[PDB]
Amino acid sequence: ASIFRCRQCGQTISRRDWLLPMGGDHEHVVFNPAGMIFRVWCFSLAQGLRLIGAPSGEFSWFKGYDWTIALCGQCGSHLGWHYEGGSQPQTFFGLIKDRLAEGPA
Ligand SMILES: O=C1CC[C@H](CS(=O)(=O)c2ccccc2)C(=O)N1
Ligand SMILES: [Zn+2]
Repeated sequence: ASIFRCRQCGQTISRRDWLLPMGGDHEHVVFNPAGMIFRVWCFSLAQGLRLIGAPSGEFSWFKGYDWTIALCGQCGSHLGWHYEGGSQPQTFFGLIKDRLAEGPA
């Protein structure tokens, strides 16, 4: 259990090796303005995503970061967000834990 794939289609997304403890934890439980709760895992790196639109700072869960919606590049499932425009690090991924499947390389 070291690779993360899209739960809907099996697209390769990320690795346990690429987890990032942002503010001391890789897990952040957050809500959007529509009151939806997400258990977000922070990754330094991800692949197989498609980033939609241009970055926004509105309602960012991470101070100093703008977000873009990250879809599965294969099936279009909403897997989380790319964060940019910040510092240490400049960029990272917040992926919704329950939309990933963990398994062998
Ligand atoms: O750090 C973040 C990521 C984005 C998220 C909003 S969202 O991606 O849920 C969304 C997008 C467009 C219309 C409604 C809601 C949020 O509140 N905070
Ligand atoms: Zn997918």
